[PDB]
Amino acid sequence: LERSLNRVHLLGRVGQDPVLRQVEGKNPVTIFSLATNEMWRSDVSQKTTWHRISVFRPGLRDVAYQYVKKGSRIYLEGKIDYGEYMDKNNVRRQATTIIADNIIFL
Amino acid sequence: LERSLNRVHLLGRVGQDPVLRQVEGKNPVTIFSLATNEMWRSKTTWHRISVFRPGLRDVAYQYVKKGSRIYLEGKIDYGEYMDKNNVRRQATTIIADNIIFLS
Amino acid sequence: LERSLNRVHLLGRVGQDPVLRQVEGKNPVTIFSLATNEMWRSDVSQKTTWHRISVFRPGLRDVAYQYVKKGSRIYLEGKIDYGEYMDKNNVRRQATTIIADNIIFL
Amino acid sequence: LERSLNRVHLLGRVGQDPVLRQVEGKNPVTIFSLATNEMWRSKTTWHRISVFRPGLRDVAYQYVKKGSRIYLEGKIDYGEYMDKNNVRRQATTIIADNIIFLS
Repeated sequence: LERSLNRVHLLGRVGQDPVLRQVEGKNPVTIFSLATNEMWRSDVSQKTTWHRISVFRPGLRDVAYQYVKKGSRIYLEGKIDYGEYMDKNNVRRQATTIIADNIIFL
Repeated sequence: LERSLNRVHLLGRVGQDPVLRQVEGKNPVTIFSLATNEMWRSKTTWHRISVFRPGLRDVAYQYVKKGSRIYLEGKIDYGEYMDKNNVRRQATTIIADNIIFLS
Repeated sequence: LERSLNRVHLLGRVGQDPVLRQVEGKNPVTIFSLATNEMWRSDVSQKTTWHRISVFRPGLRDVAYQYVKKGSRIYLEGKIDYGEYMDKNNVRRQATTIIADNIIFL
Repeated sequence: LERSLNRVHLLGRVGQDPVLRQVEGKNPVTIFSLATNEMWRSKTTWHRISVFRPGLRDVAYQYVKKGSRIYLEGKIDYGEYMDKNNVRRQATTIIADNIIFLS
């Protein structure tokens, strides 16, 4: 009955060296953060936004983990997943971009 | 200086009828939610949208109604704030483009 | 050694009812055209561009062929293929967007 | 009025060192070609880019050099003209965004 789209194109510099996350015994992730900048025209006034990148999928997890280093420019595509975790009845965010593709610019 | 990309493309159903909010003293924003959802072989994602753009916010107030199918493009903002010495997120996609599927 | 990208996101109204192209005995295509508009800010002055859409792939060819009608709003993704055909030694264009995906907005 | 999308995203190697051209009497454009290519299991596509934008064209003249890897976004223009009572195409992607991969 219906298709939706949740797509994110991000191109920026990696802020830190990636961490292989294997807490307790769940399905593993490669976590890194990407820096995106933004100058405002309303004038050269800027801002820098930090994206928590998560790499699920057996293909890209390992390749992201060994080759992505701090300072690398990366292009990627993924989907916005808000990390909706409960606390005391209600909920709050732990948002990630979950990667489907990275092109390394080198 | 170093060029970046921060683009989200969304297409889904509007979940709520838009609310006119105002950041700080004066800064007009229209806010709604949009559902997108994806299916596995054994999840609805709700996104808050902020249309701060001088004219796009007016149009989206006038014409975005709950359950509408919309296409939009924007940039992600994690909206980090301290509720009480504790970092939190108020993540929003600030919409720049917006193609409305109705008449 | 290297990845490139040739991607096109087009959202617009279909100009004519699609034609199943099977000239002589080649691999079949579903051809339709999409209308994209463009207002210029430099002021409400407009322009309308016509895209020759081509649908290869056994999945989408038939589905594009039966369901896409004149006047339908369609969203699609494809790649720019210039129809480089020779004449008398040199070459000229017959450009198509070759579709990989259509979302019908209904 | 009816909103549309006409967006191309390209990433490839620049094939030629940019030429400063001028449409009609006065309208500055920088033009280069970009190769993208895709591989089948048994093709280079050459695109002409026009940067007409007041400042982006200057930057791209200064800094686009042959063989550079570039990322760009633009809108397709089929450039239809009559050479002699016969319709022809001069297809170009008019670039709006342009993220340069060098220093």
